[PDB]
Amino acid sequence: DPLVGVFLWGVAHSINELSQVPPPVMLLPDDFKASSKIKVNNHLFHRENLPSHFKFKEYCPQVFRNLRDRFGIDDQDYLVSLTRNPPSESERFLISYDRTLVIKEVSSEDIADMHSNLSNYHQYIVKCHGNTLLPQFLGMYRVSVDNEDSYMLVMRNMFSHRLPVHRKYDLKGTLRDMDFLNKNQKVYIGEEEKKIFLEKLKRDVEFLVQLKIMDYSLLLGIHDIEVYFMGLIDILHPEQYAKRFLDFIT
Amino acid sequence: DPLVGVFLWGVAHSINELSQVPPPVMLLPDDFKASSKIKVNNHLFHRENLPSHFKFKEYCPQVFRNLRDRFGIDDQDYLVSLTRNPPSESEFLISYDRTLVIKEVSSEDIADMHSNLSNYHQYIVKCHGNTLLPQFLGMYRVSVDNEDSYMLVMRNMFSHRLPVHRKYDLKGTLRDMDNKNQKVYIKKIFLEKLKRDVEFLVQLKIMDYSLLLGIHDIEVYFMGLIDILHPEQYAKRFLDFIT
Repeated sequence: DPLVGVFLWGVAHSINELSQVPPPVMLLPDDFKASSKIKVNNHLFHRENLPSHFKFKEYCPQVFRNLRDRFGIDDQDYLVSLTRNPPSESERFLISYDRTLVIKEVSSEDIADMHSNLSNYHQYIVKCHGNTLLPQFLGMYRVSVDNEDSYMLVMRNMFSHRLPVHRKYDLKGTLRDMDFLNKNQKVYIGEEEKKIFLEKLKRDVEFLVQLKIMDYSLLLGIHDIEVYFMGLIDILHPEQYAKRFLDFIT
Repeated sequence: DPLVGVFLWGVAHSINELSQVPPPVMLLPDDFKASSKIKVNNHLFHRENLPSHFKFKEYCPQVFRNLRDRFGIDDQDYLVSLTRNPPSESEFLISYDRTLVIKEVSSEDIADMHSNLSNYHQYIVKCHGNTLLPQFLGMYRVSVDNEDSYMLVMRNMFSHRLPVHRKYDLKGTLRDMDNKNQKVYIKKIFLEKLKRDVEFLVQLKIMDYSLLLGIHDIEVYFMGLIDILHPEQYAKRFLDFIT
C-alpha cells in the first residue's frame, strides 16, 4: 500500500528534519499556522515502493512536537516505534508494530476542527500535564497519492501493547453501553486509585464542555488473568447529556 | 548562502534517498532520460538556514549513482565531503575536503551533458572509469527564489594534500604559449589514457579541449584532459603538442 508507505516515509523525513530544529519555549500564533509540505516527483526513479508522485504535510510541526514532549514521548522512539517496521491494519485504525500507538485515518474537516480545538488543546496539556483520559495527539499528517488526499492522526493507544483485551465496551449512556445493563458492570477497583481516575474524568469532560464538543463516548477495556483500560474516545445541548456521562460511568 | 546551501540539502537528501533504492544490474537507456525532483514549501516553519520556497532536481540518479561507484567514490564519502562542511569557492566552489569540485553550468551546458552521458558512460565502463577526463559524479539543478541554477559536481583533478605551485593551460594561468622549458621526463602509461580518451572525445566530433597541468614544490605534476566541452584536425595538434 502506497499511502501507508508514503505515510511512514513522511513520518521519518519530517521527524528527522524536525530534530535538526531547536524547540521554542513558547508557542507563538504563527506556529499554529505553521506547516510542512513536500512534493516528490520521480521520472524513471525509485518506484520500488512509494509512488512516482506523491505529497506530504505535517500540521503545526512545532505544535504537535511540543505536545510529544508534553506527552513524555521522545521522538527517536516515536520514529523507531513508527517506522522501524510496518503497522497492522485495523478498524481506519492502525496499530504500530510496537502496538504502542494508534494511527487513525481522518477527514479534511476533522483536521480543521482539530486545528480549531488545537490552540485550546495544548492549554490543557500544559495545565494538567498530559495525563487526561483524552486522546494524546502527536501526529496529524496528510498523504496525497496520485492526486488523492488522506489525513491521518497519530495518538497513544489506550490499550496495552502487551496485555491483551478480552472485554471492551464503549461507555455512553465490542458491544456498546446498551448491553452493559444485564451483565452488571463492576464499579470497584479501589477507592483511592479510583478517586484519581474519577478526578480526571470530571475535569476532562469539563474541558470538552468549553469547546462545545459534541457527543463523546468512553472506551473501557479489560485484560483478565483483571486489568482495565479506560479513557474517552469519541471526542469528535452538551451540558444536558454531559451529566448523563460522568454519572453513567458512575 | 541560499542556493548553495539549498544545494547540499538535496545532495544529502538524494544520497540519503538513493541509499534505499536497490542498485540495478544493468542501466537502461530510459535511465538516461530519468530525473527526480523535489518541491519543498513550508508556511511560517524555519528560516534560519534554508529558504522557504526552494526546489531541487537530481538528474539521472542511477547513472551518476553508477558513475560514482565506478570512479571509486562511496555515496557517503561523496556525501560527507560535499555537504558536511561549507564549501569554499575558487576561480566551482572547491569542497571543504579539496577532494571534490562543483562547477556551475548553463541549462544549455546541461543539454549537451545529456547527450554526453550516453556514450560517455559506456566508454567509462570499457576503460574501467579511469581516463584523463573529468569525473562527472553528479548533476543537479537547485532552483531557489524562482531562479533555476545548474550545478555539476566533479572530482578535483588536483590533490587535497599536494598543493600546486604551477599550472599550465595547454591547447595548441599560463596557457600553451608560455618558454620556461617544461619538464617532460618521468610515460607510456599516461599516454595510454590520453591517446584513447581523445580518440573517444573526438568520436563525439567534440571541439576544442585543453589539458590541465599541475605542479608541486616540495616531482609532482597533476594533469589531465579538461575542456572536454573538425575533430581529427586540431586533435593531432594536441596529443602531439602535449607530447
